[PDB]
Amino acid sequence: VISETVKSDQEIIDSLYRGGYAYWQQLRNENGTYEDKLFLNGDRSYVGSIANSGMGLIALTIGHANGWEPEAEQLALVTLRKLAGRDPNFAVPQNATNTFIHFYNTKTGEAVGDDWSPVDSAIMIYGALFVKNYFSENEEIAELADFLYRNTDLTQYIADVRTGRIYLAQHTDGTFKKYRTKAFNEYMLVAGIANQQAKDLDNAVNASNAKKFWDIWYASTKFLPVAEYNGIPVLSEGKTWFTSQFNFLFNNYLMHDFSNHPEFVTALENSAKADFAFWRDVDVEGVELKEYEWGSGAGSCPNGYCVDRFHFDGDRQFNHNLVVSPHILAGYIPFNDRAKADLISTYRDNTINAKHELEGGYEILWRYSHDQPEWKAEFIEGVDFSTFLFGLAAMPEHLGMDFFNKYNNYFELEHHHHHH
Ligand SMILES: [Cl-]
Repeated sequence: VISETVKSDQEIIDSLYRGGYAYWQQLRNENGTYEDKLFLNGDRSYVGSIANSGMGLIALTIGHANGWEPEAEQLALVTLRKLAGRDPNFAVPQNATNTFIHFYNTKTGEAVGDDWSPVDSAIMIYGALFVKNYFSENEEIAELADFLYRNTDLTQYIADVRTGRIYLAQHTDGTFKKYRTKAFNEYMLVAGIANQQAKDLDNAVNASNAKKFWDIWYASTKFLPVAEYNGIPVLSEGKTWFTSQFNFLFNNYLMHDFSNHPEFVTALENSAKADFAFWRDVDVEGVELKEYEWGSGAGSCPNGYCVDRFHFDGDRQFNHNLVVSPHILAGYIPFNDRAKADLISTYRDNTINAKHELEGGYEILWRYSHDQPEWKAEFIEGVDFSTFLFGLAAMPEHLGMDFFNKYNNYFELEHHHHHH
C-alpha cells in the first residue's frame, strides 16, 4: 500500500487528472482521427474508432480549459474537417444511409468490421456539437458540426415506439440488422439526436415516430424498466437483468437531456449505489475485494474485450474475468460520496494492477482482474476510458458537472427554461 507520505491524496488526483487527458493526447493521430485502443507499449494498429472522435473532441475542451491544450480549437477543426470528408487523403466510410462504420483504418480510411453503428455515429455527433458550443466563436466549427448532425438521420433507427425499440445497426446496403435494443440503455444517445432531428431536418425519415418515442421513453423516467439491486431501483432494459453502467455515464456526460434532468441524475446516483452494493456482495472462492474496490465497466480483459455487468446478489456471471473498472469508479465521482476516496485507495493498492504509466510519465488507472490477479492490461479502449477523464474533470473544484451540463446543451439557449 502506497503511504500518504510517499504520495498525498491531492498528488494522486492531480496525476490521474492530467494522465487522463494525456491518454487522449496519445490516442489522437495528427490527421485528426483517433485510434480505438491505446497500446501501453507505444504500438499503433492504425485501427480507429468513430466514437473516439466524439469522445476526443470532448476531451480537447477539457484539456483546453485546464491549460494543457492551447491548440485545441485547431485540433478540433482538423478532426471535424476529417469527419466531414474534407481531407482529400481519405474520408471515413459511411453506408447507404450515411451511417458511419464503427472502425476504420486511420492511414487509408478502409472500413474495418461490419458495424454501421448509429450509436457510435451519435457519439461522434455529440462531440462535434460539444466543441461547437465550447469554441462558440468559431463559425467553421459550427458549420462542420451542423453538417455532421444533419447528414446522418437517426430518426430512421427508431424501430418501434410502443415497445421502446431501436435498431442496433445497419448492413452496408442500409438495411437494418435483425437486432433491436430496448430502453433504458446508451441508445438514449440515438434517441436524443433523432428527437432533435425530427424538429430540425426538413426531410427526417421518421420524424413523428422519433418524437413519440422520445416523449414516452426518455423525456422522463416514468415508463423505463426498473431492475432492483438489493431493493435499489436501477433503470434497465427489463426487470430481471441490469444494463451496462457506462450507459448511465455516457448519457450523463454527453446529453443535456440526461445531465439536466433530475430524474436521470437520481437514476445515475442509484445505479452507482447498486454497483457498490454488488461489489460488496460478491463472494467468489479465493477472492477478497477490499471495500474500496468497485465499478462495472467495459474494456480490455483477460478474455479480450469484456462488457461487465452486475447481477443480483453478487452474481458475477456477467463479469467473466471478475474485472473491476476504475474508469467507471472515476465516472461516479460527481455522483457518489465515496467514489473519489475509493479511487485514491485503488491507486494506493499495490496488490492490484490498476496503475498504468503512459509515455511521458503520465499516470492513469485501468481495469484489473480478480480471477487473474497477475494479468495487466496491454491496451485501453478509448470509448470506455472516456469516463475516467470526465469524472475527474467533473469534480466540483475542477471543471464541475456544470462544465458538461453547459457545453452538452446543444439544442437550447441559456434562458430557455427561465422567465423571459
Ligand atoms: Cl469504440
